[PDB]
Amino acid sequence: DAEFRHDSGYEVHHQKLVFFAEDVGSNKGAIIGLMVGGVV
Ligand SMILES: OC[C@H]1O[C@@H](Oc2cc(/C=C/c3ccc(O)cc3)c3c(c2)O[C@H](c2ccc(O)cc2)[C@H]3c2cc(O)cc(O)c2)[C@H](O)[C@@H](O)[C@@H]1O
Ligand SMILES: OC[C@H]1O[C@@H](Oc2cc(/C=C/c3ccc(O)cc3)c3c(c2)O[C@H](c2ccc(O)cc2)[C@H]3c2cc(O)cc(O)c2)[C@H](O)[C@@H](O)[C@@H]1O
Repeated sequence: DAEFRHDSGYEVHHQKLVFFAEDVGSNKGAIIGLMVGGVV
């Protein structure tokens, strides 16, 4: 039988940064990049 205890780890109440608890990432799809030299 394992005894679970929490005493020392991470103790930070006010964060000095914009703390967004969400996965930030825009769905773009198509990106610009025209490269046609000799044989493409
Ligand atoms: O030290 C770098 C800057 O730290 C900032 O505080 C910080 C120091 C550290 C953590 C310090 C840590 C230290 C030793 C160690 O063995 C382990 C972790 C972390 C901070 C801020 O926010 C992170 C945070 C807090 C709450 C969450 O729910 C999630 C993340 C935390 C964090 C944790 C982590 O697992 C990995 C990280 O890269 C960051 C200060 O405000 C700045 O002044 C300082 O320049
Ligand atoms: O998939 C990640 C691994 O593969 C490779 O990257 C990649 C980075 C990114 C895209 C990066 C992106 C970045 C910024 C941004 O604003 C927008 C899009 C994407 C990859 C691979 O394949 C996706 C792909 C390619 C052709 C298709 O016909 C369909 C999908 C593409 C993709 C597009 C998308 O609209 C949404 C996605 O989640 C992924 C790299 O080797 C590494 O990043 C990594 O190993």
